[PDB]
Amino acid sequence: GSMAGEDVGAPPDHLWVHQEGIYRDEYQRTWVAVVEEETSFLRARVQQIQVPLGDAARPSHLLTSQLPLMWQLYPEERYMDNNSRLWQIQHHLMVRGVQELLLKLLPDDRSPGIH
Repeated sequence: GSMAGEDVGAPPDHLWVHQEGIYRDEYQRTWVAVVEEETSFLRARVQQIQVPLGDAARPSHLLTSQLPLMWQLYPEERYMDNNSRLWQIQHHLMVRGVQELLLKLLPDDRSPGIH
């Protein structure tokens, strides 16, 4: 509902990682995921921007696996992931056709180095 004025019909009901830090929509458009952290969270900022498809086998996304192989839209405006953790929406919106989506992984065992 954060898509005020510049509505988007509906958010990407899945995001499928396909390229290096890059998800794809159901609408077949590419979504660059970056990350920041908060005082008990990690927050992926996913941003829809056109890059050439070409499946990059996901060494990054295995090795990291903070951000998932797949996200799946969920009630209360959240996203489940394929790893069975859950990312709360902090916004879904769009600006001049660039969709952006803040996804906030609910409190995890954030061990040092890796989690």
